[PDB]
Amino acid sequence: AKAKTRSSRAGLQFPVGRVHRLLRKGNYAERVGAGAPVYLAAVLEYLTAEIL
DNA sequence: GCGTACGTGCGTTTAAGCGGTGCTAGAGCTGCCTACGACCAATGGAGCGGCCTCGGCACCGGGATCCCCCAGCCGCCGGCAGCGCAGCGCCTGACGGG
Repeated sequence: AKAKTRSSRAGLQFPVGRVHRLLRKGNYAERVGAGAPVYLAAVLEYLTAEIL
C-alpha cells in the first residue's frame, strides 16, 4: 500500500496531519471528529493568505 | 459678556400595567440503534538538521529638491492732521418805522 498526505487530499498546503495531533494533545476535548481539523487547517490558510 | 435652552412646573392623555383567559409549541426526556473515533502495529519521506554560496540591502557620497522662512514690496485703507468749505446764527446793512 502507498500513502498520500491528507493536505493534498484536501488540496491544501497547511499540515492537517500535524495540526490534528495538536488538538489531540491540547485537551480541548477527549474525542475529535475527523472532519474538524480538515476544516480548521483550511481556515488558517485563508487567514494567512489574507494578510501577506 | 451675551444668550439660549434646558431645568422646572403645569396640564392633558395614553399606553403601560394588572388581572384575567386559552392555547400548543417546543423543550425535556426516554428507547434504541449505528458509526466513527480511538487504538494498535508498520512504514517511509517530509520535515528538520546541517553547510554554504551570491546580491539585496546597507551604506556612502553626491547632487537634487523643497518646503520654510521673511524681508521686499506694494496695495489698500483707515486714521490722522491739515485744508477748503457749507451752513447757520448772529452780525449788521437798507430802508421805512419808532
